[PDB]
Amino acid sequence: GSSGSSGSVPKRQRIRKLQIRNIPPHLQWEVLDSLLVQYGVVESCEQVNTDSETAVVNVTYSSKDQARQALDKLNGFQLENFTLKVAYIPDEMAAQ
Repeated sequence: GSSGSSGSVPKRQRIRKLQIRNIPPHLQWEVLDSLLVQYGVVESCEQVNTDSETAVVNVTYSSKDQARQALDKLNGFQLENFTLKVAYIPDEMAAQ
């Protein structure tokens, strides 16, 4: 878009949030974190509830490449007999 902005622009861009499900309620959080960062630089790890037994959380990496791997693996990373499922989360648009 044209250049018509003066000030400190926000940082709500490049948000390829990732959704992870099929997580074992036995594993310890302290463990999950490591698994995340291990892939790349997780900007933030938000919580989510898909109304399912297994635990669900949303991963937000800084770079796209880093995120690609995380999912590329987690998407099917078997953990405690629980095939972790990962899917690219859609961005927030000003439309239905």
